[PDB]
Amino acid sequence: TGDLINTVRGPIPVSEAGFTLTHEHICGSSAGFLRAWPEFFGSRKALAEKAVRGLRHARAAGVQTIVDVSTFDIGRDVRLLAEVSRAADVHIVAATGLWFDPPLSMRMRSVEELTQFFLREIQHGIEDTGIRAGIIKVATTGKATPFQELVLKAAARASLATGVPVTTHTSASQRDGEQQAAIFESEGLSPSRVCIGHSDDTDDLSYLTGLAARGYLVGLDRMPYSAIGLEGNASALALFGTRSWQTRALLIKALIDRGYKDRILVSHDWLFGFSSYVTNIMDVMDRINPDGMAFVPLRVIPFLREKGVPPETLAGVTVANPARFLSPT
Amino acid sequence: TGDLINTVRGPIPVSEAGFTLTHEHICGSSAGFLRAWPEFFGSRKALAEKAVRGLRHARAAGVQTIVDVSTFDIGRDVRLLAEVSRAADVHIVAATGLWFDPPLSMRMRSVEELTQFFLREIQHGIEDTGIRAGIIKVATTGKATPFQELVLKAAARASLATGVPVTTHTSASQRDGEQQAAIFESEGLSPSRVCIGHSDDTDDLSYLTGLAARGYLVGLDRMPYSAIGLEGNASALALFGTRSWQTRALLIKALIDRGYKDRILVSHDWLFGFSSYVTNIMDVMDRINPDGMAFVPLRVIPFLREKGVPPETLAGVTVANPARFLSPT
Ligand SMILES: [Co+2]
Ligand SMILES: [Co+2]
Ligand SMILES: [Co+2]
Ligand SMILES: [Co+2]
Repeated sequence: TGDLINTVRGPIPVSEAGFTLTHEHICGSSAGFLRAWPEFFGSRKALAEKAVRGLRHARAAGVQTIVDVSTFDIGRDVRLLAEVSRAADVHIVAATGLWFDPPLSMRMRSVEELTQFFLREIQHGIEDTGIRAGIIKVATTGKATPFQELVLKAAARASLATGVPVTTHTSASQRDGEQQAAIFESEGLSPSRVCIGHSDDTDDLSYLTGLAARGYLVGLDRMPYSAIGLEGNASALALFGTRSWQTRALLIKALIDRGYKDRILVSHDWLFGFSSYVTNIMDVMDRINPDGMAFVPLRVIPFLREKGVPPETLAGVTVANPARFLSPT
Repeated sequence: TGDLINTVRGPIPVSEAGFTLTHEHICGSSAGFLRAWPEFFGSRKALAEKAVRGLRHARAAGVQTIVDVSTFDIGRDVRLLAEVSRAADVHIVAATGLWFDPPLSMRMRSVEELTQFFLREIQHGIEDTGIRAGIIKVATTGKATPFQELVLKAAARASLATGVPVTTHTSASQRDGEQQAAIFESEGLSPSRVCIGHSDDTDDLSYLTGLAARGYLVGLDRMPYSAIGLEGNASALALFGTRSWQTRALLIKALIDRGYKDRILVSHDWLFGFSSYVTNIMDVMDRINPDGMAFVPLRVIPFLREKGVPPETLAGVTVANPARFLSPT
């Protein structure tokens, strides 16, 4: 009791977060896009309605909180998040940071300037809303670009000043987490403040246990993603991969079996609208996973239970781990 | 009489446009940036105040209208434009199109989809404001990227449907205008609907007269840009170049002397805030050209008069040419 986390509806006690999905999106887009071209999504109204239906379905399955890791350059619309959170009665934690599509006005900035931006979104509020970010999202796609090095350093500095955790996008097959770790540690950031994400995109347990041993949280966060049976769709293949959800879920058990139950975070990386990829990708996704953000509780958790993972362990992964991660520390 | 152009304050008669600067910016930024980080500019209030002071200075020097060619990805804020236009009593024509920093949500789009976006901003309104674009801005930096080819085609299609003109950013030293012309003509766009911009960044009159002969408008639109005396500043050198404003202004006379007075558009490419380049670039610019958008009437026009260009010719360049260009045709 006592510790608090910021959500799009204001502060909540850490203990009320409950079953928490730590890497999710209401909408995957671009800065200013929803404001300029809402018809891309049918309408803003239709997008909101779809998101509310989706979050209510997750809620029914026992999800109490999601962390929307959409940054500025993912086109995060905090007003939209607040609206859908209110209508579905599911907590949403918003993010600061930068993903891999920053515009020039961000790309030209120094580490000091980026630190000031991230601190603004955490301490003051996002835009003119007063809604405060509760996590910092960063990204590499292979070896960090020079700018990405600055972003990771600024994220470490903002985290040290505020206690808010850092979470990452990686190219997992390229083992980006090792370089990300080195950068964070060079700034004196504690590994317990960091989740190395998309770590279920690889079956390389040497890579994953190496990180877990050092105290990093390992994000197994793309559970429903698979293009099995859609191999003729090049764009779906490239984004989803050729590994089954069962293959992804097996990594949760693998890390538990190797003593790392306290180092695992589980999610879908789902969304309800998606403009930063090919047209109609959302329709393809909705066909692969009609359950959306209820997929983890409905399919993954029972799968693990049937493999013999104890209820206490599953509760520790889906409740205790997100709570420790999100609590400002 | 009769013909109309759309401005940020609504429709105006073409004949009231008067002395018009055809390539300008209130603020050079990025989509969503002003909303997310207004403190970059001191504040939104300070930016607006500076812009109002600047436009009032231009107005005093005889400027009646500017065309703000900031696109979505230049971080065009049409509400800001409306506010400053009202306060300074200077007409501002807003733009649609895409410059060279489009985010993924734009880069993934087809020619048909881009055409729909440009038509939305021209026919329906920008964002939720009802303010209609009166020009389409496009850009290459050397040979067009595959996406840039789509953008130029969509611009041609939107222009053919609405009569609104198209204006371009080029790498002038790379003679981009020739490829841009070929793309536009392949879509059946009339050259009289097109301005090939930043054409004063080169002294190549073979290139420029080639375009003018075909009926293109030639944009001599960076008049005050020079890093002479600032050669120790690498970023200023790269952006401003090493040619004097007099050297740029001489090209106006050159084209007049070769029979092309009706094919010339003159401007500054100035701005009052600038986040898409190095920090404090605005301070450097304000030192080089304290007159801002009054520089053309105060310095360039008298320079040309003193070289013997008749008043009637100068009036044709600064009034008649913009009127014919902007009138939907
Ligand atoms: Co990602
Ligand atoms: Co994601
Ligand atoms: Co330009
Ligand atoms: Co410009």
